[PDB]
Amino acid sequence: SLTTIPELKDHLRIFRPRKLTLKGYRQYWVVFKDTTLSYYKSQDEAPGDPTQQLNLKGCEVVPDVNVSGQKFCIKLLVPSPEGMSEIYLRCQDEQQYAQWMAACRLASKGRTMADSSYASEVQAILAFLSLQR
Repeated sequence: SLTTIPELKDHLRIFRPRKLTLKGYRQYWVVFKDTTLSYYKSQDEAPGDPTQQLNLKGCEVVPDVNVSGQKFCIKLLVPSPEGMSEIYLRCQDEQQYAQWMAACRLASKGRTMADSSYASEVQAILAFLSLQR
């Protein structure tokens, strides 16, 4: 009948290396559903004007972490028919990094946030971060 699917929605800071127009980290409104990440400039522009969307299934997920430096970065390496796209996500705190990273790591494997091991994945990441500090 009625079902409910989990999503992530928040503002993240994003950098795109190989976009040959100059642009560093911008705060965008970013939404994660199923195994696809979509980022937008503004909330009003959600959901049907995607500045960028990408299916993370099959991609490389590179953690880029320095807890003492308040660096919570996720590097997504997405293959394409014309080479690799890179998408760098910077989160605001440890909780946000844990949710967003758990989601990216599962999605890379084709598993969604509905998979029963997503919660233990978040909590596992939080533990990781908390013990480094």
